[PDB]
Amino acid sequence: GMQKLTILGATGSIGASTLKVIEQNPDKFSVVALAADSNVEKMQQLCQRWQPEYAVMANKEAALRLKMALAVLAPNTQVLGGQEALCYVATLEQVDSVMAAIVGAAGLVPTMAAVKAGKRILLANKEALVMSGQLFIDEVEKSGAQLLPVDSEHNAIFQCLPQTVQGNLGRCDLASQGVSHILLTGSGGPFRYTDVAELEAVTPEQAIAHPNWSMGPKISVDSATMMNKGLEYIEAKWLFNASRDQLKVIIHPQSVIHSMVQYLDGSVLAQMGEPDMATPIALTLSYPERVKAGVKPLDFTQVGELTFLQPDFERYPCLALAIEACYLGQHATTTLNAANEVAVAAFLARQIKFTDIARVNDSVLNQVCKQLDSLESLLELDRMARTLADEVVRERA
Amino acid sequence: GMQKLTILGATGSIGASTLKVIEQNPDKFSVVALAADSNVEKMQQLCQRWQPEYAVMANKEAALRLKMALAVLAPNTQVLGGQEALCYVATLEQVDSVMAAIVGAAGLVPTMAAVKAGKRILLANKEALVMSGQLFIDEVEKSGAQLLPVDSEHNAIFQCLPQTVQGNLGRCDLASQGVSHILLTGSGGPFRYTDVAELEAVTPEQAIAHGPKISVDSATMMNKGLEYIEAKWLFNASRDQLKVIIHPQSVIHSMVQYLDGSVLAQMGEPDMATPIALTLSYPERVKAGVKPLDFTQVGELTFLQPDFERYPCLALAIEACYLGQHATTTLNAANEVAVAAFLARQIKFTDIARVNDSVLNQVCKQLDSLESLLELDRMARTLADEVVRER
Ligand SMILES: [Mn+2]
Ligand SMILES: [Mn+2]
Repeated sequence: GMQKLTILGATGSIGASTLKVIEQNPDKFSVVALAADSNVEKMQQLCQRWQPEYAVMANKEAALRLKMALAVLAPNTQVLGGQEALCYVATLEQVDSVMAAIVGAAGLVPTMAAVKAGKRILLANKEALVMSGQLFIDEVEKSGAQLLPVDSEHNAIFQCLPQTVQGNLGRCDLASQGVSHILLTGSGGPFRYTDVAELEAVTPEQAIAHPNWSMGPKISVDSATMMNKGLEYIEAKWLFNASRDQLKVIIHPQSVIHSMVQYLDGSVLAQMGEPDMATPIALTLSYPERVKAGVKPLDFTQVGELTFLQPDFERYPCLALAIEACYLGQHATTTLNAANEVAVAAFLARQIKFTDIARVNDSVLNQVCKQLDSLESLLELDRMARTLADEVVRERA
Repeated sequence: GMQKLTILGATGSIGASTLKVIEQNPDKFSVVALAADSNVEKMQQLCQRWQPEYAVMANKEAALRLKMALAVLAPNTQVLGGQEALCYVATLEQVDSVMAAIVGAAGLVPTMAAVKAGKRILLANKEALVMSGQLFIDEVEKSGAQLLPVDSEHNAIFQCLPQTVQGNLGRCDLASQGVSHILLTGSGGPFRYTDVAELEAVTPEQAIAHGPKISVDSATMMNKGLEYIEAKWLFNASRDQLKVIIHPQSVIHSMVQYLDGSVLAQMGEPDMATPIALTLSYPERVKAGVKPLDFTQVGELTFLQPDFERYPCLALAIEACYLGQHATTTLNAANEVAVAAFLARQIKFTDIARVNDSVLNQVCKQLDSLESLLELDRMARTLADEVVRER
């Protein structure tokens, strides 16, 4: 029957992709609420097109402007403001699924609320599992909330897993279902074939070069150091309940293959596709069925060659940090992520060298570790971590 | 749940890959019977190692020899002979699954026998579906026999498909489960990069490497065509739902394209124990004595759209596939003769497809049984014989 959605983070690209899939399947999906930050012009335009029952701006001043705009453009849309209103729409009774696409720490409480309300969670916020995986998984289990991952790699893994696993994320017994290991793939970044010696000198211009499809600058830098892959690793561990034996990382420079799973009998399954987030989003909407997504089928005439490389730690120390942190737990993953935000900004600011990103991470990470859990405890931790990082940036400058 | 097996075709490489999986899982599988043609030496060695309750040779003389041998090497084993004995072991009450790996037309009746008995069928005989797909699928439905495909490409496709489809082979509604395309892959054979003009001059020597007849079918991609035909029956696929991609490295074994843009592909080390293992273990998984895939060694993976001027046999097969059983039966019959002919040096490499095409045409210009279809096979071979001496 008809599926009711709330979309947290409707004015970004994840939101646009989600709405594209919805547009392609009018009978199947129905938008009950849309939520965003402070982009009123974009929101009003989306509310005119979609006429949702609710629209929310996190920013209360922005909510007032939208409210006035919509009084005629969308007279049946109730407009609300602030963090509490985000939780409100994420927990409505009639809502079946929630696209959790508000990014950063801002996204935690609203995402958690949907979780506690036992909703399907189309998880597109990194922080929930990077900062607070244990907490999220525990809550999911209490409420019966389904978790459907939107990140391209996690979604691909999910599709390469058998069904019994797919339905027991967070708690899955991989070995008992024949899964030897999960192979998390990534491109290796712009320095994938660059001599390690040369990394000291790298400019943000150089680190930023990417596929025609863009990324934000921070993310582009995390892709250069493979910190991005490390963060995906941490999330993967929680989504798929992966021991130190069960999760690996392979470099695949073309990114046609989006990740893979190695089974006990030697069989490997891999997911591939055109680089459009509507594919993975579509499955998070449709699971266990499939729907049109407005993505073209992959053309093997035009794919080019697919290859694989072995990462090494001299080239990608961040990845080692992340993996190490991953098995130390929430305090370490929280700490690493906080520190890395600062070091990347620092590098972009031309204050530090490219290779200084990992040093900062490492130092901060060490100190905190030498010394129950909540979203707030973790946010505080995040602040401490950022301060330590600031200090350290002063030194390496 | 100890699983009891009968292996039809135990002395070839499918038999050896099956037995390697069984060796790895002594707690779960059990060999009740082994059957083969006329390779006594290899049989007696396998019955010494496995001490099966029964052993069968299709050839009755071969059976007598084995019976003398096993009086010393497997005194407990009961040795039987002939086509009826093959059906007998394929239908035993205690047997859960039958590896159907006797090749050629010889394999039809015993494979059919297991089907009528409602057994799990680990299908490794091409002829059942190439010659008489509809019949098989119909019989499978009546008895509740499970069909599990062994061929590397079919097994990969199976893995790529969703579970509800997996459990409804022969009669699956692909489009209603989100499947747009099944992508049947193959290496393209030794002449994938060879200029078409040069095919006229090709020597059997050049058409051989790594089975002589089969090696030649790989060269012309008639082997792929036959796989295509089987794929159509296994997965209930229209021509549009079923496409062929050339993948020279054969790391990917075949793929499935979904509605939302997603593709699933199965890859692995080249060992038949992986697919066989799944046919044994489905829906669970077991060790197969195959290592995990080494991405250090895979090299580059690439892909090509096949050219039908390079591979006219493939077009014939594809055409033949949609025409029906009479056409598939005809084509396969003709191709045996043409290949033999080519090996004999009587015809050129490119003549293989001409023969096929002629025979096909004459028969086509014109209820079904295994026998009707075998007779057809005979007619087709004679027609093919005429067509040869004339070149
Ligand atoms: Mn990614
Ligand atoms: Mn093949």
